[PDB]
Amino acid sequence: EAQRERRKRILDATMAIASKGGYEAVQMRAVADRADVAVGTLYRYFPSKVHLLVSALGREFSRIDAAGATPFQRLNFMVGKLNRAMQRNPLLTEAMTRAYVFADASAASEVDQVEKLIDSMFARAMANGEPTEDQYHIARVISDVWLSNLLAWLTRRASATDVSKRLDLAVRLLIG
Amino acid sequence: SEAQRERRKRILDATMAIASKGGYEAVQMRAVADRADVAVGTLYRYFPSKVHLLVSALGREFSRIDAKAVAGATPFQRLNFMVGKLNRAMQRNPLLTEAMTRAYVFADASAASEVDQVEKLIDSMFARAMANGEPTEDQYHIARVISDVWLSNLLAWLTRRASATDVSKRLDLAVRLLIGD
Repeated sequence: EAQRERRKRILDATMAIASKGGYEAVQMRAVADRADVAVGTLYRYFPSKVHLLVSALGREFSRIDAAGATPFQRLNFMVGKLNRAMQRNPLLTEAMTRAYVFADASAASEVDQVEKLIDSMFARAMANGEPTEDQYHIARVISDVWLSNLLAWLTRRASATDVSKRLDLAVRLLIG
Repeated sequence: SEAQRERRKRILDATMAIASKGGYEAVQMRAVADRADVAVGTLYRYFPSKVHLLVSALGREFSRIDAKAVAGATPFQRLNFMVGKLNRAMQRNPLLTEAMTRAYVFADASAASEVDQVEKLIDSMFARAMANGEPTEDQYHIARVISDVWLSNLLAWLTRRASATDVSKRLDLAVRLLIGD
């Protein structure tokens, strides 16, 4: 109940800083200072800003975790919520997307944890009860369309609304 | 001119060779101009960056493939065959895949045109293969979804969070989920 408080303050600081100044504002020194932790402690829990941002994203997803007749409607509702959230936080989205661009093997765990989460959130959105294999697969496809189009967005070759459009199109092609 | 097409051809040939042999890092303007036997300035003129070079070369590749028979009986089979071939080519050339992947991740606004152009080529290929002729709008959309799956999983592979095998499997999965028959 003490390491939990530390992790809490740390991911809090991470989220606030990323929200206020984007990826470039997320420095280990800055986060450590804002979270009132030893820098070494921060590095001991999160070896980089990628780990920080991805863990933060994960926590936010698990918190979002805690509406429709057909799987199409329920999933479109889920995608709609997350999409609204994305558009409501441009700089945070920049931070997360950049984090996923720079995420390598060293962040594997932290990334996997997010996958399992968001995929589950999609799968369980589609399924009445335990989700099927195909529904998990569909979730992963959704996430991939999301990430690719976010890659276009980050480099200013597409807008957030373009991302939204592509996602809706994908949902419809998959389970429409 | 006619010499224009020749210059461009040698340039993209050099791009392909260098990228395939030494990956993204190897593709430097002076090296390409050197191997292609052109002036650095004319290179910079026709292709402003290594992103332009790589994306343009990929475009030409898909143009050639589209140019040059037992074919699939369904959209699913034809697209599965297509993706299959491209996938084997991908596994046979990890460094070329690395160069192209980095090219598309690092592609910015100043290349936004070229990207889109090649985006139209690739997709069209897929779409036409699905239709075995004039594609529907939805088949173009499916082409784009396939490309997105490809790019994301290549982003995973690039950063050693996934294998080439995983990329291939994800593509097969996407194909079946989208037009399985």
